[PDB]
Amino acid sequence: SWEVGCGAPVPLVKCDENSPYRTITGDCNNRRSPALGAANRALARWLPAEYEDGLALPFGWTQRKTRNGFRVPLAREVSNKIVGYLDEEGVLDQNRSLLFMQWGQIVDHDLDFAPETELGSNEHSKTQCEEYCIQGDNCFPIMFPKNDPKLKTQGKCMPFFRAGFVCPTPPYQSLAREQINAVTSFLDASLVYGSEPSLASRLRNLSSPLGLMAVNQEAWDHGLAYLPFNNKKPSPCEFINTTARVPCFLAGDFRASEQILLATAHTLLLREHNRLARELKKLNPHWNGEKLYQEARKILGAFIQIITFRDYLPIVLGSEMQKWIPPYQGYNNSVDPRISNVFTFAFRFGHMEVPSTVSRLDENYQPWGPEAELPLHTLFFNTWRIIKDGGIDPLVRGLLAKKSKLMNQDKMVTSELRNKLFQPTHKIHGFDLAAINLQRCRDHGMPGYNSWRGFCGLSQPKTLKGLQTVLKNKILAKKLMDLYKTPDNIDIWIGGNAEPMVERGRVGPLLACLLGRQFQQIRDGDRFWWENPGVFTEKQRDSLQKVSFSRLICDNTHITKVPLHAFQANNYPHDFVDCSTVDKLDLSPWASREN
Ligand code: HEM
Ligand SMILES: *[C@@H]1O[C@H](CO)[C@@H](O[C@@H]2O[C@H](CO)[C@@H](O)[C@H](O)[C@H]2NC(C)=O)[C@H](O)[C@H]1NC(C)=O
Ligand SMILES: *[C@@H]1O[C@H](CO)[C@@H](O)[C@H](O)[C@H]1NC(C)=O
Ligand SMILES: *[C@@H]1O[C@H](CO)[C@@H](O)[C@H](O)[C@H]1NC(C)=O
Ligand SMILES: *[C@@H]1O[C@H](CO)[C@@H](O)[C@H](O)[C@H]1NC(C)=O
Ligand SMILES: [Ca+2]
Repeated sequence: SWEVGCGAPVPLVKCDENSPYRTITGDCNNRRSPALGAANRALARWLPAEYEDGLALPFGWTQRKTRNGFRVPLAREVSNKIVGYLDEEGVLDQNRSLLFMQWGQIVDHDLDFAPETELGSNEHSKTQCEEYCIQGDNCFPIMFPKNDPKLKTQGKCMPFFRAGFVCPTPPYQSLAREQINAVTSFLDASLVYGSEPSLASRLRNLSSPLGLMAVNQEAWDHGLAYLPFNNKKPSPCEFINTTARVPCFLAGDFRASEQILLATAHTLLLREHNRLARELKKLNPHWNGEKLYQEARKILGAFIQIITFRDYLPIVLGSEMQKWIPPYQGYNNSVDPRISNVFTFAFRFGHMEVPSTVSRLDENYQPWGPEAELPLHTLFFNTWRIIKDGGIDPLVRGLLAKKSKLMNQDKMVTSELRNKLFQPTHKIHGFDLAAINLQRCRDHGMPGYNSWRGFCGLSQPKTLKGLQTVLKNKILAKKLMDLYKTPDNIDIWIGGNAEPMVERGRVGPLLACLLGRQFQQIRDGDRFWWENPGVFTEKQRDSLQKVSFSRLICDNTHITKVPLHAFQANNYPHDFVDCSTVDKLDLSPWASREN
C-alpha cells in the first residue's frame, strides 16, 4: 500500500533471540522488526527527500530548474566565498584537545557510511568525470566557478560520484531514491569488528583459540601490535609513497587509514580487544575462542558507548545535552535506532574542528625529531609514518597535548581539507571536502535549512536581517543571501555549521537538536545498550563505570603520563599525571561464575 516493500539486503537472516551477543550485521537487535539498525539498508528519512524531480535528481542537476524560484549556487563557490580562510593563527580551541576531533570521527565511522555507487571501480567507467567532466548518471562533478585558482591548475571540475541507493543500483523509479548505510546504526564497535560476516571473520585470529583479532605479522610497535595490512591493490597508502610501499590497514571499517590519527585510534582499539581477550583467558581458561572474542567485543562496545555518552556528547551538546538526551531509563523497543540521512551531514561539523597540522611528541612531550610537526595533507592515507617513523605513541601524545581547531564563522575549514584533500583513484592532493559535503547534501536529497529549523522548532529566517539575527553575523548572512537568495535554499551542512555554538558546546541550536535526537535514539533503541538491565551484571556495570580514555592509552601504549580529562585542552606537565593515578577496568566480575 504505502511502499514497494523493498528488500535490498539478503532477506534471509536467522535471529536466535536466545543469543547474549550482538550480530555483526546489526540484525536481530529489535525483535519486532529485526532489520532495524542493520547495515546495508536505507538511511532513515526524518523528512521526505527533496529532489529536483521529486524522485532522484539532485538540486543543481539541471541548469534551468530552480529551487523555490532561484538557482542553487555551485558548491565550490560556496566553499571559496564562505568556507575558506588563509590565516591559521588564532584558530585553535583553547578548551578542546585534538583527541576531541578524533573521537568524533571514530564515533561517526561506527554509525554511518554511504559509499559511492559501483563500490569496485571496473574498466574505464570513470573516464566520464575524471577526464572530461561530463555530468551523467552517477557522475555529478563539482564544477569550478570562474576566477577559481584550481581552474588554472587542475581542469574544469573535481570528480564526484553519487552515493549508492537501495532497491536497484543505476536504475530506479516509482519512489524517492534512498542512500545506503553500510555499517550498523548501533554504537557497537563495528568500526573494529566489521559490519559484514565476511570481513568480521577475516579480521579474526582463528588460528589460535584465544579469541584474538588478527595482528600485523610484518611490523611491531616496541612489541605492541599493529593492524594487519590490507593487501588489496591498488593501495592509496602505497600510492602516496611508492618508495616506502607501506599499504593501508585492514580494519572493521573501510576508512581506517584516511588519516594517520584515525589509524592511530583504530590501533588503540584493536590492542584493547586483544588485551581484554588475554585477561578473560586467564580468569576463564575454560572459555573457548568464540566466547573470548564475543566477551571482549562486548566490553569494547560498552567502552565506546560510555566514552561517547559520558565524556564526548556533553561537551558537544553543552546546555542542550539534558534537553535531548535525559538520563537513561531503559531499552524502548518502539524507538527507531536507524541513522537518519540528515545526521550523516549534521555530524560533519567535525570538518571545522580539524587543524592544519599534526605533531609527534616524545616522553617529555617536546617535539619528537626535526620534522615533529607536519601539514595535515601529507598525512592522508599515510601508514608508513606510523610503521617506519615512531609507531603510535608519539602521535597519541600529540592528540593529548595539541588542540582541535575551533569552529569560526570567518575561518570554517582549513585549506588542508578544502584545497589539498586526497581521494583514492584521483592521484592528487587537490580536492575540497567542503564542496564535496555540499554536493553530497544535494546528492542525498536533503531538505534545506528552514525545513530543518522547522523540524527542530526553531525560527525560520526569511530575510537577510532575519538571517543576521539567527547567525549573529551580518557579513556571513549577507554572503549566504548573495549566494542562496533565500535561507530556505541554504544547504543543511553550511546552514547548520554557520550558527553560533550553544553554551558549553561546539555546535549551534539546529545541530544540537539534530545530533541530540539521533544519539537519544541510538541509545534508547538499542537492546544491547551497556546499561540495559540484563546486558551486563550489576558488578560488571560497576567496573565499566570506571573506564576512561586516559586508561585506554596507559594499557595499550608505553605512555605513563596522561590527563584525567583527555578531551579538555591539556598542557604538560601541569595537567598531566602518572598512569598509576588512573582507575583501571576491573575484570573480576567476569570470573566464569562465583562460589
Ligand atoms: C582529517 C580528518 C578528516 C577527514 C580527512 C575527513 C574526510 C571525509 C571524507 C572524504 C568524507 C566523505 C565525503 C563524501 O564523499 O561525501 C567524510 C565524510 C564524513 N565525515 Fe569526515 N573527515 C575528517 C574528520 C571528521 C570528523 C572529525 C568528523 C566528525 C566529528 C567527521 C565526520 C564525517 C561524517 C559523518 C561523514 C559522512 C559519513 C557517511 O555517512 O558517509 N569527519 N569525511
Ligand atoms: C617515502 O618514505 C621514505 C621512507 O620509507 C622517506 O625517506 C626516508 O625518510 C628520510 C628521507 O630524507 C630518510 O630517513 C631516509 O633516507 C628515507 N628512506 C629511504 C628508503 O629513502 C621519503 O621521504 C618518503 N617520501 C615521501 C614523499 O613521503
Ligand atoms: C573547559 O571545558 C570543560 C568542559 O568539559 C569545563 O568543565 C571547563 O570549565 C572549561 N573551561 C573553561 C572554558 O572555563
Ligand atoms: C594468532 O595467535 C598466535 C598466538 O598468539 C600468534 O602467534 C599468531 O601470530 C596470531 N596470528 C595473527 C595473524 O594474528
Ligand atoms: C518509547 O519511545 C517512543 C518514542 O519513539 C515514545 O513515544 C513512547 O512513549 C515510549 N514508550 C515506552 C515504552 O516508554
Ligand atoms: Ca555501528
